[PDB]
Amino acid sequence: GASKLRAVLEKLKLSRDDISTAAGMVKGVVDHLLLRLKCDSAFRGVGLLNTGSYYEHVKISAPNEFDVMFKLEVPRIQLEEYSNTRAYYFVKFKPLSQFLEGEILSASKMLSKFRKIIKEEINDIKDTDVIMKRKRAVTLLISEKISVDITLALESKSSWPASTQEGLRIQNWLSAKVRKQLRLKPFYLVPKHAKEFQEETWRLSFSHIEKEILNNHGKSKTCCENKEEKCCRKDCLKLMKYLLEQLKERFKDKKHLDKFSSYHVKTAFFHVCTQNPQDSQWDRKDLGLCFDNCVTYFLQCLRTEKLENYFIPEFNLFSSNLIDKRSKEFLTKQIEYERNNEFPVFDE
Ligand SMILES: CNC(=O)c1cnn2c(O)cc(-c3ccccc3)nc12
Ligand SMILES: [Zn+2]
Repeated sequence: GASKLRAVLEKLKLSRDDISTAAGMVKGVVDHLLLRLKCDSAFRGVGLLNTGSYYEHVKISAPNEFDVMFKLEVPRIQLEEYSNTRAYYFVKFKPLSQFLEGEILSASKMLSKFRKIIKEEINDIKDTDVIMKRKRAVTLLISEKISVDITLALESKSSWPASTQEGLRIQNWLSAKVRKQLRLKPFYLVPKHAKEFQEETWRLSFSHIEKEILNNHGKSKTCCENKEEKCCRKDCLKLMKYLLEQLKERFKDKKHLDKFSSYHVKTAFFHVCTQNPQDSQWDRKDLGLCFDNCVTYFLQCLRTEKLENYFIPEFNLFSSNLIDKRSKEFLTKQIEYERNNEFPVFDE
C-alpha cells in the first residue's frame, strides 16, 4: 500500500511554487554577494556551488530556510589527516597567505574575513531587505522571512584523499566508467571543527557528487524519461526526508531528534541504492515496498549504531561519540510506531 505515500508526494508538490519564488530571492542576493566578494584578493576565484536539496529537486519543505555553498579554488594544496578521523584535515601548502597560522591555513581567520566582507556587503544592498544574524557559518535574513545559511568550501582539483579510496560503491549500479569520471572531479573542504574542539580542521564535502548521482540516478541512461522507465528512487528519499522532518517537528519540545539530519537519511538512501542497483528494483508500482526497505535499512543503522559515510567508509555518522544510544532508540521507537499505524505523522 502506497496510498498515504502518494498522498504526501502530492502535498509536497504543492510547496514547489513557494520554494521556487523564495529561491529566486536567494539567487538575487547571493549573485550580488559573489560579485562583491570577487573584488577581494583572497576571495577572487569565489563562486556558487550549485549543490543542495533544491538543485537535486529534493527540497521537501521550509521555503523560508535555504543553505548556500560558496566554492573557492585553492591551487596546489597538501592535506594532513587530523587524529585518524578520515574526514577531518589540516590545509597546508605546497592569495590566502594572510590566513596562515603557521604552515596551516586557519579556518577561523578565513571565516572571519568572509564574515567581514559579507557584513560589509549586506549594508550596501538597499534593493531588498537583508539582515545578517550573528555567529554561534554566515546566516542572512531576506526581507524578513527567508533565512540563508552560507557555507565557504575550498575547492581542490587534486586526487581524492586515501579515505575515499573504497567509497562511492556505484560500480554495479551507475557503472565503474561513471565512478572513474566522478572521482576525476574536484573535492571540497568545509570548515568544521572536530572533538578533543580542534578549531583549525576542515571536513570533506562531495555535495556535487551527491547531486550528480541524484540527478542521473538509474542503471539505464533513459531512467525516468519514459512511461515504461519511471522509478521511485527520488520519491523514497523525499518520503524519508519528510518522515524525519515531521517527527523532528512533532518532538521539538523533547530535544532527542535534534542531532539527526537529512544527511543521515540521504546517506542511508545511497546505501539502499547500492544494495538495489537495478531500475526494476525501483519500479513506480513498488513504491510501498521500496519505501519500506528504506525505513527498514534506516532502522537497522539506528539499532546497530552504524551509518557509514557513502564516500568515507571508515567515518560512522551514527557513532556513539556523535549520537547517544538513547536518542537512536527514541528515533527507532517513533519510526516503528509510524510504520505500524499507517504513518499518522504524514497527514499531520
Ligand atoms: C550531519 N551531517 C550534515 O548535516 C551534512 C551535510 N552535508 N554533509 C557533508 O557533505 C558531509 C558530512 C559528513 C559528516 C561527518 C563525516 C563525514 C562527512 N556531513 C554533512
Ligand atoms: Zn529513475
